[PDB]
Amino acid sequence: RRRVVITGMGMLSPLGLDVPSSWEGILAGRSGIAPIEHMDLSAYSTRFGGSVKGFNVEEYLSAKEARKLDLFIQYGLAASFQAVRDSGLEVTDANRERIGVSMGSGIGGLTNIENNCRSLFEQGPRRISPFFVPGSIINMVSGFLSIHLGLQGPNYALTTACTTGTHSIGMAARNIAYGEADVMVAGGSEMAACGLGLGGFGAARALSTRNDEPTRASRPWDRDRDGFVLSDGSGALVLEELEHARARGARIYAELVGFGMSGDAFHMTAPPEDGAGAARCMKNALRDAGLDPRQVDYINAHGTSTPAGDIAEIAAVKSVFGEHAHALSMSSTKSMTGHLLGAAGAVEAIFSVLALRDQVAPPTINLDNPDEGCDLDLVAHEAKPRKIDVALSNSFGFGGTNGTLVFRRFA
Amino acid sequence: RRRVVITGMGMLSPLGLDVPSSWEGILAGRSGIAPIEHMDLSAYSTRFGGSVKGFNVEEYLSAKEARKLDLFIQYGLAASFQAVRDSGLEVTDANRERIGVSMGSGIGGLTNIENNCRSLFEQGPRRISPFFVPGSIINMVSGFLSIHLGLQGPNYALTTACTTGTHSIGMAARNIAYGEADVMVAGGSEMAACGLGLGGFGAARALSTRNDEPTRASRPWDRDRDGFVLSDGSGALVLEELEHARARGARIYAELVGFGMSGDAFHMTAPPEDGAGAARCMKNALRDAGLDPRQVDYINAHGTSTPAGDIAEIAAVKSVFGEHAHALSMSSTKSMTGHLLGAAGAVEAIFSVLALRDQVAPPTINLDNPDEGCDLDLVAHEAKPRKIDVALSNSFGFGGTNGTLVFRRFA
Ligand SMILES: O=C(Nc1cccc(C(=O)O)c1O)c1ccccc1
Ligand SMILES: O=C(Nc1cccc(C(=O)O)c1O)c1ccccc1
Ligand SMILES: [K+]
Ligand SMILES: [K+]
Ligand SMILES: [Mg+2]
Ligand SMILES: [Mg+2]
Repeated sequence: RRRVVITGMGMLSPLGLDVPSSWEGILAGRSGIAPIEHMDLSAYSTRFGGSVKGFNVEEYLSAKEARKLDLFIQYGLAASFQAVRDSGLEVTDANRERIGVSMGSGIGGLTNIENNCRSLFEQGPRRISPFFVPGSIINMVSGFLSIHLGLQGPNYALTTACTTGTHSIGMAARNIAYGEADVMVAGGSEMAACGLGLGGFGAARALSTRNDEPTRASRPWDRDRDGFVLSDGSGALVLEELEHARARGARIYAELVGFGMSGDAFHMTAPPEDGAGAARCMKNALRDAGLDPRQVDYINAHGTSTPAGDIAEIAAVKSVFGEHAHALSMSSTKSMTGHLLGAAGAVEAIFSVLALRDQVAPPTINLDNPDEGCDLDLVAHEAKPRKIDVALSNSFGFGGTNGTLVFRRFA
Repeated sequence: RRRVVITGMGMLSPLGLDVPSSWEGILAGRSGIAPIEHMDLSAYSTRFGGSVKGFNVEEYLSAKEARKLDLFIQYGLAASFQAVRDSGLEVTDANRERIGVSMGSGIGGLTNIENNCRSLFEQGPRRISPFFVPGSIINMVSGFLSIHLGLQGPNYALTTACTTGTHSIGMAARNIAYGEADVMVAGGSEMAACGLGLGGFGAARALSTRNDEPTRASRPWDRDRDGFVLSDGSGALVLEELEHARARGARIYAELVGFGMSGDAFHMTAPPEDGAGAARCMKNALRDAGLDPRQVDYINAHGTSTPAGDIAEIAAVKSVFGEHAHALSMSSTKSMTGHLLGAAGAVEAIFSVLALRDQVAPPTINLDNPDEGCDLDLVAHEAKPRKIDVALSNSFGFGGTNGTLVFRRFA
């Protein structure tokens, strides 16, 4: 098993059109949530969310290449191209077989699907776009990235709702550790803010309806939370074998030392109150990393601002970490970004690596009145400079699908 | 790295509602393709496909449980429950943490998506079903299976178009080899025969339009092929660590010895004419298995009945296998079943294991006039009893995403 490091990163989020802009918002405690302007939601129960603002796909692709592609693919490609540029890696005939891709999505091309269904119902099947299928199916992020950059290694795509970006990064790391690849571009992307998306989640009563104050909507572990905030964007990491990164003089942000999974096997959307599945997942990830719970300094929580979800994670952290639960810092950056679904674990793995780089825990904004038992250091309200040698990122997603990543300062 | 064996299998296909019925059709050279009766396609350019005929979800779930679920989830669960029953494994508090799930889908709940879009456009967002999202998103096969059986191990879902079932099985095997699990239920499911699906693929000109003779439509490597046939169904395998299977006295069908991946990085739907990516994938899988190409007896091809696709695989087999390309037998069971997309690699991994069990290569039906260079033993027309110690199953899917599995008689 070879060591795996992070050498490039890329992002579109509700806080910015790249990583440094996003992270500057994060550390300032800025909200990226606002009334949605890209469509008319006056008929809907939730009318706000986390949108990517001012994205120009022409920075990344020709007009010819871009018109075929759903926004979730456009966003995954943007993050991907940023991460490859940031890495400095040169792709050649000598290494292309050894560079793969694993970009995922929770729901994929819902906008294109809705628009092609309109054509179908109103006009007939021959009005469907000839690019509908390739521009909309989930594995075409990985497909198009590999074609655009000539990447010939392992090529696949995860779809695990809120855990997508976490699993994608973890499994890509396993590719590298196993010797299937030397480099992987991994992460996720999502653009589910169409009528079907907001309508669908609203019908399931999953979303906050705090339409009067959108920036106060996402409030993880706060007694007045009322559901998650739907957000859009992408994240991508360049994962690299350690000897390969060193031989080319790559800048190394951090090491990816552990990856853990479990299933709650409990309920379609609420975890058990004791967070038993989440606990097993975190332990699995710590043990994969060869770390004791006392070695953990920062956790970037799943923390979506849901009743059952948020408290289960508090219970799970207490179970795993014992008295040390009170020494570590845990925060939910979803307090500012909302829930990017398939891209959540990607952008949050980035925020974890950057907490390492900058020695600072990002805040949980809006944490005005912590609920019963929510008495840990949840970094309420403002960023906390502190020693961080080891950072976790948790994703405890729809269906009870759990993943945890463990990153460490590189030495 | 621990050894991984196959101890149970399950399926819905166009040939049958379980594995033995399907396989009996396969060995008889029966076509499962017919005009579609479940919806009116008189407005469409392709009006036939491979449908699951006479499925009764009540054999598997209560009416309450089933009404929430898209057919692709119903089908994945059916195959899954069959495979667990076939395995004989008892799930307990002692082993549940060690049993996981990886069921995938290429497109997922397209029928539910279309129906909820109608409600949206005609009536408004509050008419969307409250079960739309959990009953339609791809990871809910794995989610619902884990909740129904209490499976607490690794829980995730692949989405890689035609390669989905292959990757799902391969990666699940890696879980077991790595020690993340002792048992995985793996495979895929698909029900893309709605208006959006047939319309979408027809707009992309991907489908045969041989409406006058549907059973003659799917004709891999035949000079008069004109596109793939869309088919529905599911497959699932119970994968198990070898010591665990032996300790309980499990019946072992075969061993899963290798798994390989690559990306063509060439084109959104056509592979390169020389099948260079497919060759690398097969070599990767053989090398993972510690096998020489001369040890291969049977290949269950990708062979979807497309111009570019089918010939690339012939070129790739010649490249990898040299003169031995003429000694092995290769067939495309899609000649009878059509292309089950995300379920293709699952049902075809099953057919590969059964070729091992029964010492017989299934036929490529309709192979009347083999195209230029298609001069291998493609098992044209009728089944061929022969020695088979090692069987490959290939999936060379949309975006250039390739996967190969290697199974061997167990000793
Ligand atoms: O498209 C970008 N970069 C890019 C695209 C394809 C390949 C590379 C590469 O370095 O190999 C790249 O940097 C890009 C555009 C805007 C901001 C950052 C990266
Ligand atoms: O539902 C089936 N079986 C089933 C469902 C849930 C658990 C088990 C089990 O053995 O643990 C099972 O066999 C079933 C139904 C028809 C045909 C084959 C299996
Ligand atoms: K997280
Ligand atoms: K196959
Ligand atoms: Mg560059
Ligand atoms: Mg049983």
